Amino acid sequence: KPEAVLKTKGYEAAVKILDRDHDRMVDEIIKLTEIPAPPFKEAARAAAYAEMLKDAGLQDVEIDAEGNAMGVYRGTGPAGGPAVMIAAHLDTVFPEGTPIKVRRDGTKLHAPGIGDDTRSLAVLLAYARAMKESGIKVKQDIIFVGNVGEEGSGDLRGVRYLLTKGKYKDRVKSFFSMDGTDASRIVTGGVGSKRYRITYKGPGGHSYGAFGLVNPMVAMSQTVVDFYKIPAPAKPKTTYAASVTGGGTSVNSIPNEVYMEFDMRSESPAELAKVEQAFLAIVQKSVEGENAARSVKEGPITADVKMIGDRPAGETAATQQIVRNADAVIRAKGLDPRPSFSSTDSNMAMSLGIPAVTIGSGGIGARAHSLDEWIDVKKTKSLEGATVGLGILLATAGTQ
Amino acid sequence: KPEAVLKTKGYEAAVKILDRDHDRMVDEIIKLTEIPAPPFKEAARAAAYAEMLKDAGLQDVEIDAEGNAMGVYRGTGPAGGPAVMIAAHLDTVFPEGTPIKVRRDGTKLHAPGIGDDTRSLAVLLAYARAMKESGIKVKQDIIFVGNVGEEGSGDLRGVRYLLTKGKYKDRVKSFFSMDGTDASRIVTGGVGSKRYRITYKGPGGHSYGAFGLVNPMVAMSQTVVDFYKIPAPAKPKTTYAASVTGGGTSVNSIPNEVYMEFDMRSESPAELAKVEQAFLAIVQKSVEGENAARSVKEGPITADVKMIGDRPAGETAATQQIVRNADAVIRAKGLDPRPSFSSTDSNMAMSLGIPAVTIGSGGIGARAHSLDEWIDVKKTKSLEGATVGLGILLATAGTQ
Ligand SMILES: [Zn+2]
Ligand SMILES: [Zn+2]
Ligand SMILES: [Zn+2]
Ligand SMILES: [Zn+2]
Ligand SMILES: [Zn+2]
Ligand SMILES: [Zn+2]
Ligand SMILES: [Zn+2]
Ligand SMILES: [Zn+2]
Ligand SMILES: [Zn+2]
Ligand SMILES: [Zn+2]
Ligand SMILES: [Zn+2]
Ligand SMILES: [Zn+2]
Ligand SMILES: [Zn+2]
Ligand SMILES: [Zn+2]
Ligand SMILES: [Zn+2]
Ligand SMILES: [Zn+2]
Ligand SMILES: [Zn+2]
Ligand SMILES: [Zn+2]
Ligand SMILES: [Zn+2]
Ligand SMILES: [Zn+2]
Ligand SMILES: [Zn+2]
Ligand SMILES: [Zn+2]
Ligand SMILES: [Zn+2]
Ligand SMILES: [Zn+2]
Ligand SMILES: [Zn+2]
Ligand SMILES: [Zn+2]
Ligand SMILES: [Zn+2]
Ligand SMILES: [Zn+2]
Repeated sequence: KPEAVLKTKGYEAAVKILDRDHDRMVDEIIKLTEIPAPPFKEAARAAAYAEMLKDAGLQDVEIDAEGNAMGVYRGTGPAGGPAVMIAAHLDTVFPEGTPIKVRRDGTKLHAPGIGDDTRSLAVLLAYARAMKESGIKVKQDIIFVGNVGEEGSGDLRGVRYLLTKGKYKDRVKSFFSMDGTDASRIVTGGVGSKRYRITYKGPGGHSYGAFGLVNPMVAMSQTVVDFYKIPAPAKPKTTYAASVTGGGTSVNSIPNEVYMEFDMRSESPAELAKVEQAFLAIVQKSVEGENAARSVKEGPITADVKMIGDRPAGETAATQQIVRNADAVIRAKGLDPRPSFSSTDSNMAMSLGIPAVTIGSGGIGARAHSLDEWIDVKKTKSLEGATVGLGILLATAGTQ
Repeated sequence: KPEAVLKTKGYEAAVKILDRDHDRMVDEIIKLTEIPAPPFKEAARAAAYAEMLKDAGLQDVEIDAEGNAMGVYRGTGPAGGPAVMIAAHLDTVFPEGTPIKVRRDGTKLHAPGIGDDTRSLAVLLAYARAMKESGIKVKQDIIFVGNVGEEGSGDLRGVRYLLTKGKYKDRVKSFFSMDGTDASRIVTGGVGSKRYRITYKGPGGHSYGAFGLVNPMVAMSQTVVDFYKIPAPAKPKTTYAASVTGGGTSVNSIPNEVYMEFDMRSESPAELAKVEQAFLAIVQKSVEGENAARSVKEGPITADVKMIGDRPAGETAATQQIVRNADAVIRAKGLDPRPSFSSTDSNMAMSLGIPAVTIGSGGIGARAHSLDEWIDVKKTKSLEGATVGLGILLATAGTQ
């Protein structure tokens, strides 16, 4: 049984070290938070995190070609065998120039990205330190990762490299992402994203003299009209939107270039592919329809299909052992397990058939993805919450 | 017969002064061209033109409340009786900051706005001077006008004030506009313009979480689609266009404000009114359709109808004496009169039932409304062309 790892002497010893060095964990949250990591600019924080991973006594600490920082907690099994990966992303949503200095408010700490996801970075370091000092022996290797590109336009570039090209691509059989502070969350589902900018081009000309020629504005408008007739099931939740538009010079001219940006989301990879294929077909039919309705004698309407966002959809079945481990540990810790869909790093592992769950770092936090982000490092709740992820991790890797 | 004015000694004497002082006319083209008059910024050129109007010996030289500069060549009839107005607009299409210095190329002069319409301003000054010095007596008063707001967003604000609010609005029974250099043109028809920016507003929200709410992008798109199914007769030529669009923040959000700009033009005021009314109904129907298809629980879609352009349509019958005068004189000068529709200052007078024709200043010019604009002030062709407008003007006012 998974929750039995909570009654092992190794875990209880490791929790005492988390208790003893909780003051160190908070210092490392502040140190890493004040190293800003905007999207595609995580190199500075990755270097600092890499130093802290080897400071925790991990093996083979390195930074891969993508920018992820890794460390190995070697298990008792054969080298190169099945392993557990647990990651917390280095990047934040805040762009370069955002002033990040931690502000203390009694037991609260205010700083952009302090809970998403910098706290999880330090909680993983505390896991590695406490496990090694207490002499915990795991059956499978554990790869502690500070990955890049989880937020915004990063589009999971970090976990994609780890799981399709990196050293551990063939060894990760259980993937964890520690994202957020809610230690009762169990993200078992991944909401996918497909986003395009369609640029419609045409010959142009005078609105009066060249009237009758094809107008790319109409083909774009016709796209939106058919777009919002695509069936979207309530469950699995499937959504879409026409969100950004632009183009044209003046009312004196027929436009020669206009653009519309589209959003498509779904909990189901099958439903997301249905919408994407219908959207791409609607784009083609809308261009053909405009070239039939008006004159192409000066050149036809053309459409440039550019993908501007891609995140896979997926799910870990509730019967998978990794979910049963997370459910059992969270129950035994007195919390209510919250299985949910979301858009996290685990989306990548789910799309590859790898059992994956996204978990929380513990304690209290709020106002993520905003400048008012803050966490509560009150020891009783911050420590007890941080002990949850360790139990899930040790139950999954297996202890001896 | 109208062309008989060309054989009167007053006209023949006045033409010799135009010949003698053609070197002065060219200097005034250059001087006035280098005084930039962007739309709504004609005050500097209007002040200089007013000074040149009194230099020609005209009466009651003043600048009205709209900014037009006018002067009166008093006729032999009773004061306050029917009068002839001849105007050349001060403004050009080139915005403030456009470097305007005349560049000589033999007999060519290169400068933005030099032929449209600065040359016509100087040609009118030369008419008044040559008429006064040769002692020509006209039966009707002639109001020489340097009017404002003929190009772009001016929307005929100058002639609109002159003929609906100014001192002479009830005395002008024949209107001329000298616009362009083609002395064989006879603009007897006015193409009307109706232009709107429709701003669609909505509640907005997250594209995923708030999916199902109304989207103003869809109402706008549906408007454009039905817009291009409006019947547009080939003759009288009626056109429309969806030309400018914008709005939206990111693919993560349902837009809360988008806009589309529409163009509608016709040679017929009735056909233009049909399209405008059908357009306004399509806008409303599209808002009602979008508020029925999706949820208004956060607020409905609304549409702000803002007119951004208005120019009336009209026509001067070819049987009108003002057209017979222009046709006969242009023939007698060895040219083929080319009657045409266009969008000039005469649109206003046609709209008010005033006989109106737009004529040219003579000579050679090209590349109007562009930075490569130039004219050829080669005396033989520039003088003979400038004599055409004088003949039309004197035949219409009547000489004694
Ligand atoms: Zn015990
Ligand atoms: Zn301590
Ligand atoms: Zn300290
Ligand atoms: Zn260190
Ligand atoms: Zn890359
Ligand atoms: Zn930089
Ligand atoms: Zn985040
Ligand atoms: Zn995060
Ligand atoms: Zn044209
Ligand atoms: Zn505009
Ligand atoms: Zn062509
Ligand atoms: Zn994305
Ligand atoms: Zn559960
Ligand atoms: Zn429950
Ligand atoms: Zn409970
Ligand atoms: Zn000189
Ligand atoms: Zn002067
Ligand atoms: Zn005004
Ligand atoms: Zn200024
Ligand atoms: Zn003009
Ligand atoms: Zn013009
Ligand atoms: Zn939301
Ligand atoms: Zn026609
Ligand atoms: Zn965008
Ligand atoms: Zn509300
Ligand atoms: Zn206009
Ligand atoms: Zn107007
Ligand atoms: Zn007609």
